[PDB]
Amino acid sequence: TERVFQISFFNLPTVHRIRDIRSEKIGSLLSISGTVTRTSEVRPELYKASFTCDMCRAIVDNVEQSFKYTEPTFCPNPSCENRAFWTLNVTRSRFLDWQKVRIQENANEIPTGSMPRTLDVILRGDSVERAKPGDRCKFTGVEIVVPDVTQLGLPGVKPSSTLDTRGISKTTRSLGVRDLTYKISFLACHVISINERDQEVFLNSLS
Amino acid sequence: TERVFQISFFNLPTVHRIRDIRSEKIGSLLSISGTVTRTSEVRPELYKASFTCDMCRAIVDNVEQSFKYTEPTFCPNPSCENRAFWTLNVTRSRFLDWQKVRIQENANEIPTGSMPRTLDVILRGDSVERAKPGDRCKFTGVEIVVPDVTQLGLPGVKPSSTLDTRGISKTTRSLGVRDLTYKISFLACHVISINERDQEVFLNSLS
Ligand SMILES: Nc1ncnc2c1ncn2[C@@H]1O[C@H](COP(=O)(O)OP(=O)(O)OP(O)(O)=S)[C@@H](O)[C@H]1O
Ligand SMILES: Nc1ncnc2c1ncn2[C@@H]1O[C@H](COP(=O)(O)OP(=O)(O)OP(O)(O)=S)[C@@H](O)[C@H]1O
Ligand SMILES: [Zn+2]
Ligand SMILES: [Zn+2]
Repeated sequence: TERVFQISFFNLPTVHRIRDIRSEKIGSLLSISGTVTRTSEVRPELYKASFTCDMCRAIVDNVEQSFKYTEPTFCPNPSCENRAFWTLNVTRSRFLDWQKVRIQENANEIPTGSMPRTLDVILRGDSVERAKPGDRCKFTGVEIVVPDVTQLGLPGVKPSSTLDTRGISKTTRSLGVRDLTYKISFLACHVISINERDQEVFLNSLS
Repeated sequence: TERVFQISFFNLPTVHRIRDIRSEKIGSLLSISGTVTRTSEVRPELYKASFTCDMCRAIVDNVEQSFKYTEPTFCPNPSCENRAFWTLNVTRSRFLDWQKVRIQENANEIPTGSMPRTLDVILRGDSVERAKPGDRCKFTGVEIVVPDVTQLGLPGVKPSSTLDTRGISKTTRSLGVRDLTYKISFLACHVISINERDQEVFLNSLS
């Protein structure tokens, strides 16, 4: 259909630690480093979903799934005028390769008395399986946020969202309340570590 | 789309009276005669209906309506597998011209002491408006039967139909009972009587 392109930035001026990750840098390019502990099996991630409407059994395709399962809003046929009822058909959909790496802090980066921090890096596209457990790898990519329901019970005023009930024309319970609790994750577009059994291939690629 | 053709038989060897009409001749060509008393306004009759299925909003056309409103049995798309839920869309349908003539017995055909009999003749196609009240017209066409719910309370064993409940695989109320009471009507394909103000047109068509 269409080739998906992966822009892989690298050679950033600075490399950040896991504990240097802060919420100001959400959705920004940056490089981190860490020791890989666990890697997921590459798994298919819904990239361009196809949807079938229950009223109009047409097929709407190329529904871009940015970061989460998102049904469309308008049907292709003008008569249906439906927005909330759709079915995902998996064969007629498109997928990407997704691996979730877990990275601990390097042994030389852990502060005094503190315990190592862990981060969930998301490898996508051709960067999957480029990191294996034990290796110290540096990742370049986006610092993103993912839903974290475990923040319940934590101290503080956890953010929440409510639908705006003005300009709505009541006649004389429509809550729509969600929990805006997130945790910082990483989406890597480039992995480099910081099968050789053949002699000639080893000598060929060497200065 | 397609021209509808009217075969108009005439010049039958014998002409029947209204009281000579018997149930052996149902669905057979024959000629009657009678004095017209009432004629309907020409009305549109559903001839080739178009149906839209609620599941598959496709359009099935050329659904031949023989003598009564008949929905289809199989959808055009193989996936739907629906048979009982359809909607008739009137613009996308086809119609014929229908007039219902009422004809009494001729004054010379009424028996002794009896009262004149009346019959409802159905003119279709190009034969509409060919009979007007007062004229003694002879009709050629089919002796048909139409539902007659007024036969309730009449003496005798009125026929009825029940669904066959054998070979049905019960597991241990599905009545489907209908009234098979009909009355004899007539469907005329040819009308001849048994605007002239201009002199020349009158003399031209004359022996
Ligand atoms: N039920 C299982 N049977 C066998 N091996 C397993 C099983 N669960 C996990 N593993 C092993 O753990 C490795 C990690 O792959 P996954 O279990 O798919 O990923 P994961 O680290 O659990 O990440 P997520 O969060 O579940 S996507 C697998 O490749 C297997 O080697
Ligand atoms: N409500 C009415 N208003 C005016 N004229 C009427 C009315 N009803 C009947 N007529 C007259 O009666 C004539 C017969 O036409 P229809 O009433 O359509 O047919 P009909 O003889 O009642 O047959 P069916 O059985 O109803 S199809 C019309 O052409 C009018 O002249
Ligand atoms: Zn729709
Ligand atoms: Zn259907």
